[PDB]
Amino acid sequence: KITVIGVGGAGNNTITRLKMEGVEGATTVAVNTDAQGLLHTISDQKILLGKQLTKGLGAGNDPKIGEAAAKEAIEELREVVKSDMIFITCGLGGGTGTGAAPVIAELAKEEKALTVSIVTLPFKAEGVKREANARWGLEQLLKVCDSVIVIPNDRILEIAPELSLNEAFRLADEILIGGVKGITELIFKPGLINLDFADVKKVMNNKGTAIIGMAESASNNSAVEAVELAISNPLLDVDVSKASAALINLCGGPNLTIKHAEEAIRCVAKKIREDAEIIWGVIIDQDMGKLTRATVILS
Amino acid sequence: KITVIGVGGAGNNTITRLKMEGVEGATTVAVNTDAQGLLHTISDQKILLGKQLTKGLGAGNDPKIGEAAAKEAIEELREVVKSDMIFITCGLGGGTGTGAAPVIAELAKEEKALTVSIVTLPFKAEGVKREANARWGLEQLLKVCDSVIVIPNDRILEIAPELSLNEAFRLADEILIGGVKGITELIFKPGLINLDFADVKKVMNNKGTAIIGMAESASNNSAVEAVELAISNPLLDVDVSKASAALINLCGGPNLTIKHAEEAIRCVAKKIREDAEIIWGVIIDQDMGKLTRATVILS
Amino acid sequence: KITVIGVGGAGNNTITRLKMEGVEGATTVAVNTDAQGLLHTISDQKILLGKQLTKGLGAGNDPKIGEAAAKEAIEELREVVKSDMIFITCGLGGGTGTGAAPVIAELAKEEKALTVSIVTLPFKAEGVKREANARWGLEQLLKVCDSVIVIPNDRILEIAPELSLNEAFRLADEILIGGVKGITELIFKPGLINLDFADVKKVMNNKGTAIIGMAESASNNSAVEAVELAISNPLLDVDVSKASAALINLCGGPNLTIKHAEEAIRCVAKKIREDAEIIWGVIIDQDMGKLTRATVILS
Amino acid sequence: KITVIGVGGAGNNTITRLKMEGVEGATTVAVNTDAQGLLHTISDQKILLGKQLTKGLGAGNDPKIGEAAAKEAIEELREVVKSDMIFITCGLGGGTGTGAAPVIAELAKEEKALTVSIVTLPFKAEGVKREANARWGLEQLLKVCDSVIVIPNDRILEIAPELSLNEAFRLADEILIGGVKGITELIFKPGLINLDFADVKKVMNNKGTAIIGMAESASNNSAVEAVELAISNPLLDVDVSKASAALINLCGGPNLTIKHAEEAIRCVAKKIREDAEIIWGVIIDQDMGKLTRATVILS
Ligand SMILES: Nc1nc2c(ncn2[C@@H]2O[C@H](COP(=O)(O)CP(=O)(O)OP(=O)(O)O)[C@@H](O)[C@H]2O)c(=O)[nH]1
Ligand SMILES: Nc1nc2c(ncn2[C@@H]2O[C@H](COP(=O)(O)CP(=O)(O)OP(=O)(O)O)[C@@H](O)[C@H]2O)c(=O)[nH]1
Ligand SMILES: Nc1nc2c(ncn2[C@@H]2O[C@H](COP(=O)(O)CP(=O)(O)OP(=O)(O)O)[C@@H](O)[C@H]2O)c(=O)[nH]1
Ligand SMILES: Nc1nc2c(ncn2[C@@H]2O[C@H](COP(=O)(O)CP(=O)(O)OP(=O)(O)O)[C@@H](O)[C@H]2O)c(=O)[nH]1
Repeated sequence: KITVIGVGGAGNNTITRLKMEGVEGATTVAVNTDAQGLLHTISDQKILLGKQLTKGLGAGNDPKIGEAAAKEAIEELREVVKSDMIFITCGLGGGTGTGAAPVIAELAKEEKALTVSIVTLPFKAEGVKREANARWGLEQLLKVCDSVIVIPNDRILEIAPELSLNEAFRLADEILIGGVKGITELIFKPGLINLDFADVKKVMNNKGTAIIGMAESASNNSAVEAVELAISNPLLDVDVSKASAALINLCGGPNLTIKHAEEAIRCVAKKIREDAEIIWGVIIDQDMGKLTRATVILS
Repeated sequence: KITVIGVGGAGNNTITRLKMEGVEGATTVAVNTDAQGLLHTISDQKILLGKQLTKGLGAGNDPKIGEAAAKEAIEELREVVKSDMIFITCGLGGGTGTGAAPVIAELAKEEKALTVSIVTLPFKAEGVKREANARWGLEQLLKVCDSVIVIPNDRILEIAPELSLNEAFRLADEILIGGVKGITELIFKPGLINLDFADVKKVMNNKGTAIIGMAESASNNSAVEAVELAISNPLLDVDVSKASAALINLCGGPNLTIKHAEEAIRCVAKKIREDAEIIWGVIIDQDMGKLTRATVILS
Repeated sequence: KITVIGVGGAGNNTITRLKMEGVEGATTVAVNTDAQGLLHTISDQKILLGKQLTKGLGAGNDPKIGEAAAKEAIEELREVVKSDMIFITCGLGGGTGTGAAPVIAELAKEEKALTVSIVTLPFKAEGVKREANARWGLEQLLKVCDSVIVIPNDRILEIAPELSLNEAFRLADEILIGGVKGITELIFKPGLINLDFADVKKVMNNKGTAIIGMAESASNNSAVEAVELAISNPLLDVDVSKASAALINLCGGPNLTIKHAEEAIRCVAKKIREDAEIIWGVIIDQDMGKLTRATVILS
Repeated sequence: KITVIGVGGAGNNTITRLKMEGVEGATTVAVNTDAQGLLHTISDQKILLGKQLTKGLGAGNDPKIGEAAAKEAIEELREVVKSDMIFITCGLGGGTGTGAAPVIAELAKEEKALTVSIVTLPFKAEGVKREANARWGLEQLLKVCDSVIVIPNDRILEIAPELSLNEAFRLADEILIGGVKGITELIFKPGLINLDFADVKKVMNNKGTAIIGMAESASNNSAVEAVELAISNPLLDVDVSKASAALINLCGGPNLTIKHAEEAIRCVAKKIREDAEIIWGVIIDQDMGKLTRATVILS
């Protein structure tokens, strides 16, 4: 199954937006000490954290207090990580986000499940105190989870600097929703060279930083342009030379030709390490025109 | 009897293509760990592999996992390879394709059967991961079997760089359907130089690689042109200088002349080793007239 | 008695053609391990050679397999070989050909019977395997059998590229049918110089090859022209400057004169080795008008 | 008595010709190894040769086999040679002709009977075997027989090469007809000189080659012309200057004059050896008129 959980106030916003837009095959869960935030957020399972220590009045800038509030409701928390694929979303540098995420990642690992972590670095102007905590959380998180995706918040101010705040954070959510709606297709309707969950587990096992996302294109070179757009999202870290895995899930129509598929494979292969491990596969449907989607994963 | 067994996703695709086209005298069997592929494939015997290890997910990029999975259900596959002629079709460089090829080819050999392997090399621009294990599978398969046919996908891009997705793989499948039609044609319709399965098991139990496939012609030199077309199929490998077999099966109408038949034999006789062995045969019927087919097998 | 047996596919074809045309005073036997050929052949006494070792599929390019199969079923085969005149016809190169002709010839020889063998050589452009195998078979047959008749198959190519294989192998059948109808004539309708089987046993026992055959003529020099046509028959390029036998059997009508008969004898007596043993004979009837048949058993 | 026995195919043909023509006072016997010829020969006593050595098929161009076969049935053979005058007809150079003929000759000689043998040399263009066999047979026969007659077949070519074989051989039969008719006309009916069997025994006792024949004439010199025709028959041409016998007896009519008889006597003695006895004679009957026959048994 697919379970996406949000730890901290930042994670609750991502869970809220993801649930508002709606996804298929994924279950939304929110974990946060402050009961005030959980009241306004919308999801299915709202597992309140350690009220016996926090009572629901926030954590503050102390990851130790977040960890102490965590690792107390583990008996209740263990039931939610009993799935196949999990997406832990947490804004680092805060309170419960930097403390509950490590213990939840370890708990999900002990349940033998694939983990993907979505973190967001704080604004540079927030302060050295606010950024050191986020760096500490990020460095220790990659030792537990096998895939970490980092979205620097200040990057939003360099790509989309004129929006009504919420939609500025919508770009950060775009990566997560795209990855979830792409993976839920990779574990769905097959065809030709269709992949399954085993390939996903192989491509996302003990690697580190990862890049995921999808795009669309309806030009003459539909597959190539869609892949190029998906692999180069503006708000992601531009570092793909040191990559040792890949996954391509072209979902074009009958108009797609073998030359275009081979060109897409060449374009993904030429931008990463020569000794890469490409696990591709094409799903084909006789309902759409030249438009071709492209789900891409790197690590 | 004639059995065609597919291994891996490529094997399932080839078996589906053969079943849709319709083959006389052949029985289709598909074996692959991924239960999704077997669910969405078309075949008579759908023998699932060792789900006790990797139920319904797939071997990924791990030939050893497929090797272990096949050995789990080795008893179930022993009762299906107990035939006369077997065609193991599997796309090398993958998962179960590279792992269920060795143990099933050996299993078929222990039943005293004539083995023909149809494999497809992966794309050159697809990473060294897909290429090294494909080479390993080819090297181990030529050891366990006596006839191996290789059709690299790159050649397809140099033959049909256009048309829909399935047409390229159908062109890859053309040689196998042509060969299975030729083999099932020798058993029926005895001719003047009538051949039988004993002659077939003279050129397929020796040497390594081989080239098979039929063709058609309707000009004045019908037999000669048909033989020249069948001997030089585009996507097949071009190596006829080092050949030590021939199974020419000129099957034309009464309009065929002795000069044309002798010329057709001499055409293949002059393009192979001087010390080669020819086991030719001819079938004559009054229903095709000028049109003459030509089934050719090398080694 | 007159018995003609055929070993191999070529032997079966010759037996079928001879039965189709019809022969009086002769019996037809077919021996070939390939039960597929026997199922569609036309004859009277069919013996399936090698019922155990071959199983009825075929022999392939293995004369040793044919030899073993012949040795397997000697008991049921010796019964039919007990006669006076036997015609063993075969196509060299095959498993049931060169590997099964010497054994049956030896069985006939150790039965006190006159043995005549007719072999068909393979096409020159069929590799060194067929040529060497045919040479070995001919060498091992001429030692045992007393009179062989060799018609290379390329003679049909370089003489009559007229019709299909079904109507050009009939041109190679002319030798055997002409010999049989013309040997069965000696045992009927005694003439003025009446001959019988005791003379045949003398003329067809020297050694080596023979050019037996018959022809007809209707011109003023009926006997001479018919004899010249019969002795220099096509497909027989073997030089006849050396010979030690003759069975001229002029069977003309009352119009024949002493001068014409003497010229018919002399034309043969001048075209062969100077010292020779002519066993000529003449049959005269008031029904053929001017036509004169020219049966000759020159060896 | 007069018995004519034929050995060999030529002997059987001559016996059939003589029986068809009809001769009074003579008995026809045919002896031949092959029963096929005897089944069609028109004769009274058909005594088969040595079936025990060889069945009734043929001799096989071998004098030894025929001679050995004759010795097998000597007991039955002797039953017929117990007569006064015997005519052994045999075609030399063949099988039983060079076989039973010497043994029947010696049997007749032992039985104290007058022996005359008629042989026919084979055609010159029939190889060295036939001529050598004929020479050996003639040399052997002249030893054990008191008189032989040789009429080579090649001589008929220079006399009447425009007649059918069945009728032109009757031209060679005229010698035996004249011999068997002149002898009968001596023993039967009286004459003025009245020669009997004593003179015949005198003129045919251990001499060798001889010329025997009769002729008719009706000119003014009937007796002179009739004698000259019978003394110079076109078939047998030998130097008569060395002859040592004569049986010139005539059968003229009343018109015959003493001068004509003296001239008929003198003409023979003019062209032969001046020595040796001329046992002449005359028969007179009042029916012939000017027509006068002439029989000569010159030796
Ligand atoms: N990209 C985004 N970052 C966010 C968002 N909301 C908060 N954040 C970031 O996350 C960080 C704050 O983390 P939290 O809200 O989990 C802090 P804490 O657990 O102490 O929250 P309370 O207990 O509710 O006070 C900080 O760097 C923010 O800039 C959002 O909607 N998008
Ligand atoms: N010529 C073709 N090659 C194919 C086709 N499908 C797959 N392949 C090739 O075969 C290889 C993939 O092999 P498989 O599908 O057996 C890999 P695996 O066993 O891991 O499949 P899953 O367990 O379903 O993931 C790869 O090189 C493909 O390019 C096809 O239809 N035609
Ligand atoms: N002149 C002819 N040659 C023939 C004919 N059929 C076969 N052949 C020749 O004979 C040879 C083939 O021999 P066979 O048919 O006996 C082969 P084999 O004994 O292996 O029979 P199978 O087991 O049925 O294959 C080859 O040289 C042919 O060219 C025919 O009808 N005519
Ligand atoms: N003048 C004739 N010569 C004849 C005649 N028939 C045969 N011959 C000659 O006699 C010779 C043949 O002798 P035979 O017929 O006795 C030979 P053989 O005893 O072997 O006869 P078969 O046993 O019947 O084969 C040969 O030279 C012939 O030319 C005939 O009708 N007339």
